[PDB]
Amino acid sequence: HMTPPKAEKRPYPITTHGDTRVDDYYWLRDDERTDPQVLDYLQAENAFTDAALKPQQALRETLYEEMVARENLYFQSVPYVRHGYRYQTRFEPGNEYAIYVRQPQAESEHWDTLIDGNQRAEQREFYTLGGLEVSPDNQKLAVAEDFLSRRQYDIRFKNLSDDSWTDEVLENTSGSFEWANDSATVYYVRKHAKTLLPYQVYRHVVGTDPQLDELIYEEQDDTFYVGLEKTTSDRFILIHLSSTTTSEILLLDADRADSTPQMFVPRRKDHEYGIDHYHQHFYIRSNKDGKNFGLYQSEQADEAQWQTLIAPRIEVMLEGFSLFRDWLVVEERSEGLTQLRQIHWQSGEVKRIAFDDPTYTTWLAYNPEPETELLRYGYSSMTTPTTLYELNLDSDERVMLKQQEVKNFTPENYRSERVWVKARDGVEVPVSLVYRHDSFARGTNPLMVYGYGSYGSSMDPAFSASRLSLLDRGFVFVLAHIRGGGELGQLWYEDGKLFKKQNTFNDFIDVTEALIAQGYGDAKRVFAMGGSAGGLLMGAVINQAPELFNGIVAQVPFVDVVTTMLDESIPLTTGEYDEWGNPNQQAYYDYILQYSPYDQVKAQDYPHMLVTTGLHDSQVQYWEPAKWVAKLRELKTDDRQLLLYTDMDSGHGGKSGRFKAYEDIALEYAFILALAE
Repeated sequence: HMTPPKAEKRPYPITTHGDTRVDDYYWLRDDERTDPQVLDYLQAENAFTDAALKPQQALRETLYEEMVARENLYFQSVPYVRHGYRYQTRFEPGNEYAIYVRQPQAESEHWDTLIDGNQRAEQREFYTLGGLEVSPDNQKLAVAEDFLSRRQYDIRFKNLSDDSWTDEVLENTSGSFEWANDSATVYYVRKHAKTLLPYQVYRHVVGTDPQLDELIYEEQDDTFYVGLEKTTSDRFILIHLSSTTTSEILLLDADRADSTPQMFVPRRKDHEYGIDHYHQHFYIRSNKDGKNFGLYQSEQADEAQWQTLIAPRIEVMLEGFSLFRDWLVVEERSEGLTQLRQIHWQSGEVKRIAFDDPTYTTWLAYNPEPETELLRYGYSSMTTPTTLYELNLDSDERVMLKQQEVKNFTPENYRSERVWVKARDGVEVPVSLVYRHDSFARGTNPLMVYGYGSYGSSMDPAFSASRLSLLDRGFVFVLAHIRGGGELGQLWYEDGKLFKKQNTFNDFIDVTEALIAQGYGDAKRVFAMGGSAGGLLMGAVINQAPELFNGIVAQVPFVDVVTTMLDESIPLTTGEYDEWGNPNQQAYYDYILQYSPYDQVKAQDYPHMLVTTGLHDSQVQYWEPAKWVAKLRELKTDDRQLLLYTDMDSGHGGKSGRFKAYEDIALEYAFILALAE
């Protein structure tokens, strides 16, 4: 029926290494975001989307309502104890925002309000709590708040004696801060006034003019993120400097006046390390001897003094650790599963935490106090809603503390599987899938295949309540654990980035083909979704294997890869040379251009596609998807649905859009369900 919007073509040549690319829609980029012809194209496309999806209104309402109906309005967090006070977070169905309360540990009856987000947000357009921490002496509250939706956090201080606030604000912070042990001095991270990258550490006396704050450290290399931590011992505040590949940690004495940063181990390309301090020792997770990391103990900084506790293993990725009185607990990945292991400091006794599920995730949860035998850890699976457990490390007694509540849900209605796919290069790729038992008939069910596959981020198999809206309508939901993710450790990441990035896209295709070949789904009703770097995945896969998929959702997709990575004026570019490569080098230019989805759009049939972006935010810049849709409309040879939905919001005023996240999920799901009908 309806004529889609047609963006004006303004041929813009980009020549690199003697290769001229002509970009007809380069002009859709306006960094000021005011060019009225740019806004007219984005608005036209939104009106086209509104018009094309108008018949799906009833279905979007049905989906929205059943998704909100699964959720308990009245959420209370699991209380935790820190420095002799018990803390709970509370949500009331009335309230937009959480209320944070606390009470002395020996108290039951009365709870004091620490901060009520609804009250802080009064007469403001926007509110995000970026951080909250009481001082060691329990007398002052430090908070990092964004009232402007720019992820620039203001830090403010509350006297808990009388609920009065101090007069100063620390502005343009990352929201990362630590208390010195005097409960009077705080260290915080200031963002660059132009790039907004975190780059300076300041020392502030609470109550005083921030003009008086002392510059403690400035990072010269803006590929290095600057964060603050505090050791389990409380002895040190850590300046944690890291790029994608390289770390460096400086120590601030948390007990003494006028501390200056003490070098731990000077940065060395491809050495990633993180430390803690406890029982008068440093504990270091380091890749110095192996890509899968080891754990070391040291009395001093000197790398040559680091004693091996856990050697790097090819079959086991070491992800993180927690320190307790009698036990070390580590988080590891092996054979495509997450695992926890405990090791006794004195006996050397090793225990593994046991599960019985093919598709689950387990992780160390929040354990703020080390003088305990009680470990808190999380568990989730594709069939079991997210659970917090408390384990006695000595007795092995496992107690549930909290379950995610899911209304209108019977877990035995669903089944999950782990599937391994031999990829085209013979590498085994794990898959996690879930579906409703009573509607499953081999070869007949629609498939929804989800992937990400960048930065060594893992799409670990866990529970989703919103996913039940697909499962209860006959979908088989698939997580494809493709290379570039981290499910099989650092080498799984490195075999899906830089000059191996094409493995990500190949794995996604190989998994999809295998699941159809094996009878998990209907060959004619295969859907996929991915966002941001997962949208790069969607964009490459539909250029390379357009016939495989019925329909696609590509959220905020990274698709203009070569042009973006040639331009340091775009946020992210200077930090992503170690992900995609630097196309100022001919070798990277050719390797990236081969998959860059915007460049590889051809005159061929594409699947149905919904593409989303946002004007006023960031991440992937709005122009990449808008150029991609314009180019697809110009070249594609099919008559299928192609829609661009641009979020125009001033921001997302509701934490980050609570209602709105469910509205977006309803619109995407209705789009896909309408295609499967």
